[PDB]
Amino acid sequence: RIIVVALYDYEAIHHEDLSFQKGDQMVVLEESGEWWKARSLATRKEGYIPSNYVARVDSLETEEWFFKGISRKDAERQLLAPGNMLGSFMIRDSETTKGSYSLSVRDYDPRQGDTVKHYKIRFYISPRSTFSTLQELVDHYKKGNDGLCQKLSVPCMSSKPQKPWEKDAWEIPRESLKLEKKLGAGQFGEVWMATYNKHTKVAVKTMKPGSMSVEAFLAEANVMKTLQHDKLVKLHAVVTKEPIYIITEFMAKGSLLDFLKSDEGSKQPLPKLIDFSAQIAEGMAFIEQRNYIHRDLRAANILVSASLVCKIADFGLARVIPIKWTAPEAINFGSFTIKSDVWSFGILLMEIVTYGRIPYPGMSNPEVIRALERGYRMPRPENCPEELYNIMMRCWKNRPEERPTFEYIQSVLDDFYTATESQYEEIP
Ligand SMILES: COc1cc(-c2nn(C3CCN(C4CCOCC4)CC3)c3ncnc(N)c23)ccc1NC(=O)c1cc2ccccc2n1C
Ligand SMILES: [Ca+2]
Ligand SMILES: [Ca+2]
Repeated sequence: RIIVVALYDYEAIHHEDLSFQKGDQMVVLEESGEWWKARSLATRKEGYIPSNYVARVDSLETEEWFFKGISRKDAERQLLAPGNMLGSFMIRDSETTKGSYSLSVRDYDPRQGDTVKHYKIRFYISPRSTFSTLQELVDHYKKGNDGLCQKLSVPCMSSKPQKPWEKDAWEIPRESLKLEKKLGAGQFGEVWMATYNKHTKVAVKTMKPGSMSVEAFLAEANVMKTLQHDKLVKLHAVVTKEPIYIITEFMAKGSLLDFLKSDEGSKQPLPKLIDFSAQIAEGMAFIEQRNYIHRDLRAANILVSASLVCKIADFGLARVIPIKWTAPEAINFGSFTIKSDVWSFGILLMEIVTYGRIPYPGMSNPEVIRALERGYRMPRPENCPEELYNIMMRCWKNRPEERPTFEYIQSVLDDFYTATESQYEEIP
């Protein structure tokens, strides 16, 4: 008899899912992935619940201040998000000391402004004050800072997680959709804001029948669906009948290119723009570690959510179906590799730092190609640190093997303002 408890309120929207309130307990009947069959102890109804909305009873996940499976950089991002203040905090799984926990606290440094400090929890942080439960640790630090940079106030604001997609609804009838608004149109099809079965806002890409094969196209979509990651747009479903429709999550702020050029985008200071680049590097490191290639990396194929999370779009599409973002080897010989993506990434970094200015402004494709062969590279723009420019330059090496890895770029971008020795605080 396995009893789970609700972390968030949920409102049913399908045929057989269950509504529940935060605090409601349920008995688990089947653990079938994204959706579990359960019986609500409150309503006595049997049905499907999102497995990410619940936790085992008495689990640390049930605590308002506990955040499971979250990295150091993820914790900084969640803590600096709108809704928090001095002393906002989380306990989380330690990223580097497997099996242990870490404490992250919102602080303010006179020079840098809002920062997040990290403390290893050993429970105790400092030998002087020992605690039996994590709850006890937390309770102490809320009334006076016993050597912490800032005393604990309220736990980090938790967002309600995205509903998983309907169960066993990877291939859907066209009838399930209403395409309400055309957002974009081009060579290979259109993108539409849409609703799936009344309840869910989605984005739909429509494909023009092409050189492509209907069956060959679906095999790629079918693999891409399995290559899931927090920094890759979520693939939800496909309509298999021509013309093929691809259904993804809807990204409220559209593309990064349009976002950067908007009034809101032009208000993002440099540290924010570096954080975007670091999110994109993290998606490309995942693609690199899996041994794939994107092949069409630029700001037009990055999407931004309402909370300013950046995600890579069209991973998969360019492998099925812009010379200013392309490495010279790939232009010259069609050698697309992860190294030619690293080149494109350098260009995208410059796009980000110049708020979506076109690369090589006032030069044509032919001029760019001839210039590059000469050793020309775009110069450092005005609001760009020297060290960010040196990253770009490493991305733009003529020899692809001399270009950094995404794993390495990601690590440099994530901690761009933080000395290594300083990732964790030290209290004797
Ligand atoms: C529904 O599928 C997609 C949708 C989008 C998408 N584009 N836009 C907007 C962004 C800016 N434009 C501009 C045009 C010029 O004017 C200014 C606006 C308007 C649209 C969005 N806005 C919100 N949410 C979205 N999801 C999108 C991008 C890629 C895919 N598809 C894939 O990622 C994909 C296809 C695919 C095929 C095969 C295998 C895998 C595959 N994948 C992962
Ligand atoms: Ca595109
Ligand atoms: Ca340290």
